[PDB]
Amino acid sequence: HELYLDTSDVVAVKALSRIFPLAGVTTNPSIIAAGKKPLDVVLPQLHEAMGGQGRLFAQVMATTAEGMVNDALKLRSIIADIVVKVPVTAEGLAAIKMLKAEGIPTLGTAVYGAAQGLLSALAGAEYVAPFVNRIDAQGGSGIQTVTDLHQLLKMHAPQAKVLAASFKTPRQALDCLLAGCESITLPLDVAQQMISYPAVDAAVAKFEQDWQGAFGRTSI
Amino acid sequence: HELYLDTSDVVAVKALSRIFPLAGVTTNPSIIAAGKKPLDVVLPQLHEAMGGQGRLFAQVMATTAEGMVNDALKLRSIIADIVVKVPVTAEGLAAIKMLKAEGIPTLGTAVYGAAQGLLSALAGAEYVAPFVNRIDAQGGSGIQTVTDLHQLLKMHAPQAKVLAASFKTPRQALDCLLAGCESITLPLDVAQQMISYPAVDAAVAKFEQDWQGAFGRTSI
Amino acid sequence: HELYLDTSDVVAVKALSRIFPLAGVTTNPSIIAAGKKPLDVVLPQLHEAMGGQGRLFAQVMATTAEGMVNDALKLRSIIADIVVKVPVTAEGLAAIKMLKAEGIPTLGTAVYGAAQGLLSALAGAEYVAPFVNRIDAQGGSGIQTVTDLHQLLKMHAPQAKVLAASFKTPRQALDCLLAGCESITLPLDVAQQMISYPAVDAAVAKFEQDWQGAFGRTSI
Amino acid sequence: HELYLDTSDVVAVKALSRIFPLAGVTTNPSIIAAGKKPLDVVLPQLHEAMGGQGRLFAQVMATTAEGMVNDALKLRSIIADIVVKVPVTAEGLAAIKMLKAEGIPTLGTAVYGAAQGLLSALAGAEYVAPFVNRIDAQGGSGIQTVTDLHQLLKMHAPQAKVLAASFKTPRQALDCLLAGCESITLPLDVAQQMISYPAVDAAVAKFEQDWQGAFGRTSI
Amino acid sequence: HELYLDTSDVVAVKALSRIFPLAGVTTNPSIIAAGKKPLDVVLPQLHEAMGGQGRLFAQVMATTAEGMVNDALKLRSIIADIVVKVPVTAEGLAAIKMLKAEGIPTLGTAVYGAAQGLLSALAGAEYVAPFVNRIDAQGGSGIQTVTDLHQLLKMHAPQAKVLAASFKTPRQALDCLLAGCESITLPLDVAQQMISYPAVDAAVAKFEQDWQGAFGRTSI
Amino acid sequence: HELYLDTSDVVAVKALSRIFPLAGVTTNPSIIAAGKKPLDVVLPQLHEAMGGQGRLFAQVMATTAEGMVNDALKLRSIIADIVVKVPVTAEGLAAIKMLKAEGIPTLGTAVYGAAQGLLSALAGAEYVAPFVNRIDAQGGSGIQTVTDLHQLLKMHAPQAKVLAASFKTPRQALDCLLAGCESITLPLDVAQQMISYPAVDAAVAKFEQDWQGAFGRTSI
Amino acid sequence: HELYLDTSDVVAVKALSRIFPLAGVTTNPSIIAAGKKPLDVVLPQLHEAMGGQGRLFAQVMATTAEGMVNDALKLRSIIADIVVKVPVTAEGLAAIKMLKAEGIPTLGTAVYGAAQGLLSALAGAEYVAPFVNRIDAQGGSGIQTVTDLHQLLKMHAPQAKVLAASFKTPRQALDCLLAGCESITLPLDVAQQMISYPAVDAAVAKFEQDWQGAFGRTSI
Amino acid sequence: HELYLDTSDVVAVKALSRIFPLAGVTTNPSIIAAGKKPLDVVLPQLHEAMGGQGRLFAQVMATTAEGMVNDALKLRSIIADIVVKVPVTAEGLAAIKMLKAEGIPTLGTAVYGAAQGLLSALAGAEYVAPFVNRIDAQGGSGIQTVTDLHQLLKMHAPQAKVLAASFKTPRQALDCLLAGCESITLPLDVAQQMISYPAVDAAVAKFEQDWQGAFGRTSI
Amino acid sequence: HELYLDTSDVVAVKALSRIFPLAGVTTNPSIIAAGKKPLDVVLPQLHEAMGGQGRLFAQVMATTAEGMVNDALKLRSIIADIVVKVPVTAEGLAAIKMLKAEGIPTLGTAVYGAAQGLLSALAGAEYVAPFVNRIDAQGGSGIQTVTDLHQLLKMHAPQAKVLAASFKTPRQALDCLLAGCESITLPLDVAQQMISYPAVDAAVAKFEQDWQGAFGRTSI
Repeated sequence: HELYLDTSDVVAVKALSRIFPLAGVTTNPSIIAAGKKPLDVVLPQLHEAMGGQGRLFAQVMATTAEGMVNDALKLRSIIADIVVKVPVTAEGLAAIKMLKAEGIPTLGTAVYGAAQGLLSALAGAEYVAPFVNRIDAQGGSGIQTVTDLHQLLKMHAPQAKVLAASFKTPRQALDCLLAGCESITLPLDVAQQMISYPAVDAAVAKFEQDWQGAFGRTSI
Repeated sequence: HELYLDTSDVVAVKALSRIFPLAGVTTNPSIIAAGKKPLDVVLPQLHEAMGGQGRLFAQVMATTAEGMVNDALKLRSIIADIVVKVPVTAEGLAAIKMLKAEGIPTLGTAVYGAAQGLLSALAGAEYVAPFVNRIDAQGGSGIQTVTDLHQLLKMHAPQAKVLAASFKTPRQALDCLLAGCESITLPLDVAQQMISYPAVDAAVAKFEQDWQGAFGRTSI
Repeated sequence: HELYLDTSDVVAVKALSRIFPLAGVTTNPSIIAAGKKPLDVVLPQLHEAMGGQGRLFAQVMATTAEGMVNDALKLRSIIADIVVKVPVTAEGLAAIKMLKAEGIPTLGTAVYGAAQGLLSALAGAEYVAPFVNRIDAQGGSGIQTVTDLHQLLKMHAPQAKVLAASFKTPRQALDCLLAGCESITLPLDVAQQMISYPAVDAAVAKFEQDWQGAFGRTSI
Repeated sequence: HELYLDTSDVVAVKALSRIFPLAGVTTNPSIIAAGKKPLDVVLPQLHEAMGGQGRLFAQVMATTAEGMVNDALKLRSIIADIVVKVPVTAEGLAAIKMLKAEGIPTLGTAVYGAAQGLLSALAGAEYVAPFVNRIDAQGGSGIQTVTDLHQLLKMHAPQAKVLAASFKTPRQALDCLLAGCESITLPLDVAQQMISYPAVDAAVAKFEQDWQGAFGRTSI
Repeated sequence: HELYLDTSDVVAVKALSRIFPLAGVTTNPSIIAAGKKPLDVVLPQLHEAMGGQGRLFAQVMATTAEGMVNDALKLRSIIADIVVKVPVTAEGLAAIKMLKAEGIPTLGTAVYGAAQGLLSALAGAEYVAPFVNRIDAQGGSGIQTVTDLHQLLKMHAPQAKVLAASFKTPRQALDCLLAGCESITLPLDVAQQMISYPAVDAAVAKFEQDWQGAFGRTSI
Repeated sequence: HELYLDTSDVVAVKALSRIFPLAGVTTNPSIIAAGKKPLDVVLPQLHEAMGGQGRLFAQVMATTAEGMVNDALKLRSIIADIVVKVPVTAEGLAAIKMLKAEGIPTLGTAVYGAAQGLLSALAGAEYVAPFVNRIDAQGGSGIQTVTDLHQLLKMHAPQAKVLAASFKTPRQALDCLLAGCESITLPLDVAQQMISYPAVDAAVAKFEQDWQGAFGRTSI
Repeated sequence: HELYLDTSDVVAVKALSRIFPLAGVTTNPSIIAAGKKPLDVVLPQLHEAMGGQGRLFAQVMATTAEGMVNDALKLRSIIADIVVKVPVTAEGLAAIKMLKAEGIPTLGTAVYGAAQGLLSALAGAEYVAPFVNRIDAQGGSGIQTVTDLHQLLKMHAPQAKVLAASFKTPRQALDCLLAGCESITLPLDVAQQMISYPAVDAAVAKFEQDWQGAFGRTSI
Repeated sequence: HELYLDTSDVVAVKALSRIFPLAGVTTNPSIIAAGKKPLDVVLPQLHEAMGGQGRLFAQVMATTAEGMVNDALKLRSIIADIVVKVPVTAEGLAAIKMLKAEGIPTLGTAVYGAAQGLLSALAGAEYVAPFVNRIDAQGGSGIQTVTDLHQLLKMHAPQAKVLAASFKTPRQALDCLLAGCESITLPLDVAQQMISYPAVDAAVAKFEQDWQGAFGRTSI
Repeated sequence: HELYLDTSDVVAVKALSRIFPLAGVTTNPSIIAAGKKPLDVVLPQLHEAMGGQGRLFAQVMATTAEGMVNDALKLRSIIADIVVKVPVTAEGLAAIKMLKAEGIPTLGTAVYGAAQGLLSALAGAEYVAPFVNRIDAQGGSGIQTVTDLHQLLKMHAPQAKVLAASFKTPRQALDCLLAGCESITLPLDVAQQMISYPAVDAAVAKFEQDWQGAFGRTSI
């Protein structure tokens, strides 16, 4: 299972990569925009922040298949083995097929339906990223979509993996993991919430109080 | 999984084969009637429009076993590796057995019931095509029939695949895929709907706007 | 239970209203556009065509809540007891509240999610119309949306009825009815398929043949 | 719950009405044909065979709404309180609405799907008769159709009752009763199997033996 | 809920009526035979053993409907308010109808199937008695039969009660009660198991030991 | 719903009756033994500790029905409206029937089975106390037993209430309430656990800091 | 999956063996009796009607295990590789063991319960034949019995196959196939029903019409 | 799957081992005591009765681990390969661990709970015997216990088999077999009921009568 | 499956290692504090207490990753093969990654949630210990958290095992085992309840009573 962070915040990635068992960081155009740094500056920083271990993902911007292949080659010239994120549209699907023939690994992104995502993997995509919370927020069911998509990949494009994305609460992430997703990517707020619990803090305090009361110190 | 288009529209096959990961094209007598081009013109054109790769399917017209065998041989003379569709009637099953002995691959078509379809597989058919929407329209459950047929094939004639057909809405297609169908064929309108979503377009546009507002353009 | 037809086809309505037990006819801007006749012509024609009894529905076009109220009055001056369809947007909801205050019955239309539909009913709408097939086509579940919405109205706004719309197959209509919808509107093709079955025609033929064989005729 | 026999066999009805708690007898054109007696001979005989209590059902033959209404008037001239069975086709539904207005009670017959049956009740029919074994035999699920239909009537047309018909086995009738059918009609063979079981016979014989062993006789 | 003992053991009934909240006693030809006293001796003895309160049941022996009516009268002349058990056969159903007309309450017995039981209720029986263990022993499901029967009575003959019988283990009785049976009749051994439990005895023992330990005494 | 504490600890009753909305206090022979005070001391103390309102329960010790009735009379002379707990054994049932005849309200205790519990209710008991944790601890399902018993009472002895008891953890109590128990009794440790949560304490703390940071104090 | 016909109709077997993918034919004493020809005549004829291929099955008549072993030898002397059918009684099970030791394949028949059926498999039987419609007719559940038996064989005697028998409707056969039966035998009417559907004939007719309208003939 | 008889009746084991496919015989102290013959007489007789094949089981009587090991040695000296039944108590578990080390195969008996059963397997037992009817009779669920226990063995101690025991009805045995029990032991009465059915007898009779009417006799 | 005791009580461990099939002993700060002996004393005592076999666990006390690695080394200097328990907090996850790098096996403890526990396993932990009763006490579901966690490990970090902990009743332990936990640790009170049952004692006592009555003694 591959655990990613969904960020362009370099300091934070360095800090958190000491703590989480990270496979990498994922970026998209809004996340890069919010971080304000260009791709040829931020992607090398992110790579270094994880100590050179850790895969990166980044997204094409062009609107035609040909244009998307060009963006892919420019991303690959910034990070040699980066996975290229292609939105699963008509032109996107065509681009994924072309990038497949070129041997450039892809992720099919902006997935709002299971069938849509299955198509991206049949076209060659190695990862498929449904936008869980966008589906949830727009009256759907992000979790049914992810559940359906994972089943479809496993039955019909078994080499492709679900990389679940777009999260406002850890419950969503938990539900995706229970559906069997082989990869996930968390924004910083959800990831910090996932390792910080008042009940856990109280259990540790209690262990410390009982040790203190019996041996007169909180150390071993 | 083998994704097929259910059509005799050559130009549209050419444009879409660049986008979808097609395994080929299916035709039936109605679909051929609609294109108004005879078999010996349209099938070669369809073969070409997908670069000579991918299977074609086409259906017999005769009513007797022997007549259907003769139709199969006529079809094979036009496209040497074509898969021959045979309606699953009494004479149809007889024909399917005959063609199996001749080494000619068949598909049991016009399947309105799960047992009916299984009989076509036990007789030698390599594909079985239930008419999902016809079953739905006529007061049954297309999806239950498909669910059942896939199970019956996997348990009892495991060399045969379901080729789900007859569709008015992508949901029907999704549900067939969720039920494990190893192949499927889509009319052009349903396929186009399966890759075009307002929510996805709106997501892409948001990615563009954010990139614009940060960097001043929408490329790279 | 109130059964409607979703159409601007006047000849078809008159003919079908002697067959189906209609509560009325629903229209929307696309349906009106396709019939080509303006509102002040078709709406009276449709009212007469169905017997001068039963409800009509028609839709505002304006973008602001104040504009939508104006449209409601324009609709009422053509058909005095007409139900005004209002898309369930922000401005739409403000318009529903104003129209509830004016004593003018509304329907909340262009509903793609269950909570959204519930808001229209809480604002004052008497009917709420989910676009079943649109939701199906766009990768969601129209039936789950309808199921949820009906539950929500019964629990939380029990005076409001679901009016299920947007159908490509009778199965979708069946499932809406099984989920409890107290009204529904069918396009003509789905409606005709709902009363025409090969298996039924064959039953009736057999009854006629058997009667023929025993009494030398086909009449009573 | 109304229990009917589906027969034109007068001798049998008279024998079996002594045993079964019958509400009446249903007929159809095939059942009447098989008995070879015309309607004006057999309906009064059937009415008498069950002691002049309990309802009779018989079916129109005509093809137009107007003809079906005349047929209904003829049947009523023979049996003044008879329920008129109308096939649920387009012209049939038109006939049912007309007979509603004439105050003549109807049953919607030849139902092969749930939506179909419900339309008949919304048109005015008091009973709706799905053909269970016909649905079963033709690849559907007779029980699901009946289960669905009964729900639809309870929710949407609560004045109407399902009258389940067409049985080859008691299990079918059982499942119809469990789905909640407020009436049912049984052919003679299935009805007889419903009251004769080897296990029961063996229990009754055992009682007699034990009795005899203790008291020297099998009476009292 | 009416709780009965299934026995002719007069001494045991006197002892147990003091302990169980009994509605009465059920008998059948095998149980009467096992007790060896004739009906005109045991029945009044059983009646007295319960303080002259509580319903009795006893079974007819004759094989014709007319004969069973006479048995019913003989039993009523021994115990005036006795409920008459009639095996649910063709002649039994006949008898049940005639006894309904006489105003003599009946129970349909030797029920091995749900539909069979419903018929007895539709004919007039106030109680219906499935032979649970008999059904279980002969490769069916006695609890399924009971569950189905109760549902069938509640829907279709709501004045009739299930009186579940034939038990080899308290688990069968529990399941019958959970299924809703409004009455039940236990053999002595199963009834005694229902109120004697090692875990209960150890809980009572424990209470006593704690009381001893604190107060030097086991009385209050 | 009636919530009780299961204890003879007057200090704790006084403290917790201020906090919980108690209907009263339950005692059993082990609970009394552990408090070491005789019944004529502790029962009036407990009564006073809850404000002189709410119900008390105490348990008999005799092993015969007559002895148990005597124990009941003594208890009532100590506390005039006390509910008398009778272990549900053979003699216990007899005693419950007797106490019903005296107009003294009883509770059936030491219930390790659903059917045993039901018998106590049929005999006259107003409360039935299954030993949830004893059943759990001894390899059954206390929750299944409670679930079953509540349903049996509601179907068959609707005047009686389950009073769930014997808990080591709040989850057990929670599940009893979810099963519909109309009353329950908590030992002290579980009751305290049910109102003290680290996560709640953290939320209140956070509310205080936010208030502080904005208004320079933690008071209102 | 082995599909068989349940018949002694030589002519029909010859006709139907051209259509169905048969593994052979089954017979039983009633089927042989109905066709009137003795075993030494009909069995070789049935063998010939299938062109020397496909298994045959026939049944012993003897009361005793030794007698059944003899009958098994007279049968093998008529058809060398015939599978011998043995009713699953006490003596039948004794015989199944003997024939297992002698290397003569058997089928346990007249199975009305799953336990019973399993026993026959453990004793040696390669096939087990539940009588599906007999169980349905007599108030049980033929399908549950079959579902249980298949699971029992796959868990506890994995070399033995269910061969489902006794059908009055295709639905029953279907449900046996869905439960996983590795063999099935159908009476002629059910098998004919399984390949003739009005909806299928109507789909074929429409293919012909569309083809006619476009190309001016119905032939390819 | 290993089928055992639960008995010390030597004559009965001889007759029934001809009929059932027995893997052996189980005994316990109550069963041995009822037969009134000491271990060293009856064990060799049961061995001889099944014909020298067949595993025997017998139970230790001592209260301490050490004594139970001596009892094991004495049993093994009567029957060299006997499997030794040890009650799953504290001292029993200790004995099971000792006997594992000695290479003496054990069965953990008197199991009334799943966890208990598992512990015995983890300690070394090859079989675990839940007391199904005892659990049922004492207000639990024997089948649930067995279902759970089997799952626990297959997950956590896959060498160990469940040997289900204590039956009053065949349904209990059927349900243990459906839950996957790899062995089972039946008392004589329940075993005999499992091969004798009125419905089966009546099927055999009908086959005989049909054969008679066609060929003048009942023999082949 | 690995069964542990959760205790620092050396004498009890010596006595219980003879009964239970223990894989070892788990400690934590509160458990060590309760026993009042320092780590360097009690841990060698516990290791001896189980005859020098079997694994041990103990917990770090430091608040920082660096400190936790140091404690780990102290712990390892006392017992060489000890498994180090680290609480799953931010610093704890960091510590676990470092410890995986040192080749020191770890367990993630104070797990109050499924996703939290999966992170520890992904960081390198070999065991993950949910606090079942703490989650249950604090208003969640301890069983659901374990069920989820085990699924997560089995799908996403399959080298890691659940070691369930924190029990107040045997039911909780049973359910964790049914969810498939590959290891468990029981406090002394719960473990003793798991091997002591009144029902079992009563069944053994009945065995001795029957044995005595037939052979004049309670020994073999």
